[PDB]
Amino acid sequence: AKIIFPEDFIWGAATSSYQIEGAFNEDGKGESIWDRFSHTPGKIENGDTGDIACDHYHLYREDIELMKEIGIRSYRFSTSWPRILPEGKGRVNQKGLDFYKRLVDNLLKANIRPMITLYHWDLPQALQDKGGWTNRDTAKYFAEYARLMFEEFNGLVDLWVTHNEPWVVAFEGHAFGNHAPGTKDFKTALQVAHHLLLSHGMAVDIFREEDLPGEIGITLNLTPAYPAGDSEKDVKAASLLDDYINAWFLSPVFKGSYPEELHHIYEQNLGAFTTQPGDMDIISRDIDFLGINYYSRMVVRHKPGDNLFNAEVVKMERPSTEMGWEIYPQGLYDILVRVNKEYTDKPLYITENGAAFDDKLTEEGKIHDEKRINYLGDHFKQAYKALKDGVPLRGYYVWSLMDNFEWAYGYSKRFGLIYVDYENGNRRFLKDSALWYREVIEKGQVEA
Ligand code: NI
Repeated sequence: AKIIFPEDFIWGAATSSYQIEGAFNEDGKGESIWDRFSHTPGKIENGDTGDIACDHYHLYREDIELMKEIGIRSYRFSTSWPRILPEGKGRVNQKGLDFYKRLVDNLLKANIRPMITLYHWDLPQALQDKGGWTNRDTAKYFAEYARLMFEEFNGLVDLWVTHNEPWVVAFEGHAFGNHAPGTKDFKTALQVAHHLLLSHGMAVDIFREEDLPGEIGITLNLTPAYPAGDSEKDVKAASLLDDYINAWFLSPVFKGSYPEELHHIYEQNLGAFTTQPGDMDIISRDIDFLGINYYSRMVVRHKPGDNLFNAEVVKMERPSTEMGWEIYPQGLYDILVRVNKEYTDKPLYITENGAAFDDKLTEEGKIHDEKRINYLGDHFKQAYKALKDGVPLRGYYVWSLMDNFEWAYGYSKRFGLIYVDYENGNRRFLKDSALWYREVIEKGQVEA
């Protein structure tokens, strides 16, 4: 037919260390802020924790086989800093490294390509006991932990991602305080944001220095923003929102500056966050690819306004996912061709896209997840289009490989290609979407 992708397009799926591994205190692993946040009453839906999750730490071999079965060509996973360096610094917990050495090794022997995400949110709680990310030191320790892992997987691991979604880490975790470490101080969020960006660059410096065979990049969450009404008071009010999530990390990375309008209104109202001459040079070291997480677009309407933009986000009623996320596949086209136009020529990876539906497990272990199938197809076709015009899209990682711990929502939301029956064997069922996806990869083509 048509809509056939490059033959060596990297089709993959993604997970995260805290969300799937479990074994939270097992084998010398140290306490993370997510362990903390989790065991704090009132933080997670239904009082869920990552304490066991999918028991991936123990079932990883089964999981590779399940990957093999879906036929994915790359697997994006997160590497737990506290499990490897329990204090964040100092002594290396060997048994924790061995785990990932084992994982990688199965991945390679099954001809699946590892892409490792260095920091997927699970900061060691001992670093949080110094400032956490408001402490410059944390950036320095991140780099060292980054160095450790480069050295270890030198010949083995090919694609590296320093950070997953700095924006949310910063704002969700230190502004609105419904992610670890749970703080609520917009000022400290701005500082955290700056130190994440910093540590990123430091890591990419160490990368080049160590001279590992692969390519390094970073994963930002982009969400295009658009004006509700025709108002000029809306356009201006959406540009803000957009720069507040997107330009605010894109610019420092690719252009070596924060976005001035916002930079200025921040400093106006709150203070200055402490920079340090030559920081913006570290932040914008040359990288080899950008990684993009997309789920939806936002509609912004001017309306004063407890905040200072002074905007609000309009709930639509388009069809939506179980998270309440407006399904709107073309926005993904827009945003891909946009990053390419305004920010970088470097190759692009969709490192996260997917949706949660209200899955029902059939008595014979079947899960006919039609809605998911459609959602994936829709966004899959949009990527094809971006590909069909300028953009150097190299791969697409479906969130997620399996159902897992949806942070504050806990296990109430299932994003998997594989359905996970926690309460039972913690046993795994391939959804229809998984099997449908096996075909998209093999035949090399989706289908409208
Ligand atoms: Ni997620």
